Amino acid sequence: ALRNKAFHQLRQLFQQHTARWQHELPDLTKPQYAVMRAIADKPGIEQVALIEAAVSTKATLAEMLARMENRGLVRREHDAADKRRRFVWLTAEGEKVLAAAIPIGDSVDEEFLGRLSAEEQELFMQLVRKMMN
Amino acid sequence: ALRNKAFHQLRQLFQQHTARWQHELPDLTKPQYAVMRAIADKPGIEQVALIEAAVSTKATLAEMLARMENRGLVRREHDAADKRRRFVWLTAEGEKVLAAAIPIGDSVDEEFLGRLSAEEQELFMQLVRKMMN
Repeated sequence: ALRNKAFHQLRQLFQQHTARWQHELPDLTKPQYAVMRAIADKPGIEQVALIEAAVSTKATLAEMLARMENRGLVRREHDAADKRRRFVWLTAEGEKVLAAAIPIGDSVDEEFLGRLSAEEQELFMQLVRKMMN
Repeated sequence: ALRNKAFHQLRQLFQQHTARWQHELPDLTKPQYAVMRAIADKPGIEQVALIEAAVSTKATLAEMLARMENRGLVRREHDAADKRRRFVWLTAEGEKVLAAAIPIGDSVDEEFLGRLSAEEQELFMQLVRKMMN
């Protein structure tokens, strides 16, 4: 049975959280939200540096930022030397969207993390880290 | 930092496993592979019943099975009463593709699960289950 595979059950949890995220924030996906968190944490960050926050490829991040910039969420400036390298900022409207979404995303995470104690949450984090490093 | 969010790090692990899965099996995604496992486990299963294995909506499963059936992987039969309700079987070619992919997917899972002991793997499974039930 697929219920006995750890990574199948992982996709069940990931899609349950994504479905709840899409219901509460239909206009801000998790990769879009995480990218905005990184821009607000480091204004003027290099566009390529947002790959880690996006957990995506260069093309997916380029398409994501182009749509975000078209929706008035982010603004970008090019390098005078290499006009392909870009620096990303949050627009004033983008900071309002991000500020309103942070408690919504936290409560969506709390719907699942709340079923775990503090020790179980930190232990879930350590298990996921060991599987990647 | 996003590295301190449990569900962001969960997406990092899920995309790392997906990227490795796409490199080893570029023509069989995880939702396609899991659906084929369910069909081989229950030949003639109802199409709607494959939603749990697909971890998707009805439209995503309908599009997935239509592409799979077009590629000669599955075959379908309709209900004489309600021709929209369908039963799914694996074609002879589909069983060859599934048999060859099972050890490939297992080794992809082992690339990450191998970093954990047996107790840590079962404990990762229990933590994910408690977050959903």
